[PDB]
Amino acid sequence: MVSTIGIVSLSSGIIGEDFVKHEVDLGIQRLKDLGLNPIFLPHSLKGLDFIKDHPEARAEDLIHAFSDDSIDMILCAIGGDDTYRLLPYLFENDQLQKVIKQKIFLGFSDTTMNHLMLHKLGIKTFYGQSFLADICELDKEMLAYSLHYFKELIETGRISEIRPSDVWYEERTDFSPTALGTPRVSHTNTGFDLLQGSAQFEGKILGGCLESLYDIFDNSRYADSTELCQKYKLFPDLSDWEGKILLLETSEEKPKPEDFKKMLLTLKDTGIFAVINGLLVGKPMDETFHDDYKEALLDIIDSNIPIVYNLNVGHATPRAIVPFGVHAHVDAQEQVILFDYNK
Ligand SMILES: Nc1ncnc2c1ncn2[C@@H]1O[C@H](COP(=O)(O)O)[C@@H](O)[C@H]1O
Repeated sequence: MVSTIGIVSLSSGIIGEDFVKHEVDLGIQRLKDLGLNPIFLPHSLKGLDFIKDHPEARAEDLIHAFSDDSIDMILCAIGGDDTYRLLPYLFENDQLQKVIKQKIFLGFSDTTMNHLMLHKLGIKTFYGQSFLADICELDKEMLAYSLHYFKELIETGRISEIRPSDVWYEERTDFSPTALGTPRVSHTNTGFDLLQGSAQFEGKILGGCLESLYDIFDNSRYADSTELCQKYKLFPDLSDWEGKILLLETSEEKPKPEDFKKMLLTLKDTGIFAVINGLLVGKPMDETFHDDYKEALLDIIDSNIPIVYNLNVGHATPRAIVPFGVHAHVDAQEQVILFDYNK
């Protein structure tokens, strides 16, 4: 299915920096070991400062990744917080539209913005893993659960189903060469947690990182985020959201409960909760504010919407891959999400 895999830095430029080189070289070797030919797009390794300063270079890399028929899959390096800045370089003169096609695209976090970009252009994408975060796992092997989904994707171009992991892991405090070959701290995973509504619900999934979506509507982080996202109509129409399942997950920022609440209400203000078929929420990173987020969801989300919490999707580890734009059936009782590529 996949032979050449192209690595893009569309958010932070970290993967080019000396201090992560040991991690990068490890992931490169793993991709090779999986039967892939990993290539870095021309600007992807230019480092933090260059990539921050040149969103146009990022856009160039993405356009090239889609345009180049030899590239079978696009893997995001890592998230960040400013990929919105690519919008004019992708959309002003239909630059991305001109080259766009159905090709595997995988990332999470700030990449949420890019997922919305690609959705706009009619592309089905894949949420929930990145090169640095998953492929460069510092233990001897990739996390088993994560690897299950990655290998499925590269072998079949699809994810058939998601089931909960048996365990979850803490985020590392040490990513230096010293950490090589050392294991993450493990916890028992208690599975999908049906907070409210029906245990069965269906629809195509779209969403990603709550913090990312919030910057569509709240210009605190970047003063022109809302302007750019409005100009380019990045947030889907409510007729588009109608009958979809929204995914939400929280980042390493670990918003305090009152800020989580403010984010959910800001989303509510879009009208999205009136039209969706259900809500999937990832386990918070490190389970930080796990209980508080649960309470906030129960307090705020419209009463008619089913909510499944504690998915192994997002910033906690290990990490499932979630197809976007593919009909899903969620069964909270049986603890499975099944995908139907024909629907
Ligand atoms: N050097 C690193 N190596 C591996 N994972 C990292 C590194 N830096 C950050 N992460 C993790 O990558 C995940 C996604 O980061 P981000 O895309 O920036 O939200 C988070 O859970 C981070 O803790």
